[PDB]
Amino acid sequence: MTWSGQLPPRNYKNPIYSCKVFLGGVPWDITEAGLVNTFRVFGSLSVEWPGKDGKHPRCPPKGYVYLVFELEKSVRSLLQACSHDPLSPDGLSEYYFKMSSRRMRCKEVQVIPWVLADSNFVRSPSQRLDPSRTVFVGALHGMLNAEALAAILNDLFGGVVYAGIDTDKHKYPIGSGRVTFNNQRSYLKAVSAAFVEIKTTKFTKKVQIDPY
Repeated sequence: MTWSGQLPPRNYKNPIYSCKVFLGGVPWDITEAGLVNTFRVFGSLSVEWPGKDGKHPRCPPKGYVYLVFELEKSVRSLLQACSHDPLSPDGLSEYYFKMSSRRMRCKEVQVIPWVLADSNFVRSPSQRLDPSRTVFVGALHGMLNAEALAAILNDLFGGVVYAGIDTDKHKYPIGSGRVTFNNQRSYLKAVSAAFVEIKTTKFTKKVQIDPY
């Protein structure tokens, strides 16, 4: 099946944070521990980039880095002590900050952290995960947040109780999950549909499903 009926995938509730944050905008930063010594001013912080076991730590990506630290307080602190804009970018939400000091160049960096609204959603918080009544989800959008996951799963059958995407320790998969139901209508219809398409004007995606 296919439609254009999506719910705004850019108007989520931003409750709290639960996984790492993606960062980029530093095409000249020689050492990522510099960014750590400018951000750890607010608390416990750490950093990760591929290749810290290489020939020197001055070999981080051409302009990218990832951050991992205190799951909640430091996360909201950075985002709420720097610059933010809602939907004025005219396409998505974004955060920005600036750690330059006319030492050689000056440019701002752009942040997008992992929110609990990217990990799961419920149609009823007063319910639970039912005994072995859940099917696998994959090949979905590289975010497929709780607004898009709630839109596709209520449109297909309206019989839902819980849905989410699986995470591991700081691997930021956002691409493999499961969905739980309290009705049978969702089990044989999700398996018979196996794939549906989003055909909006400036946003198009698909989500796949497999039996349990």
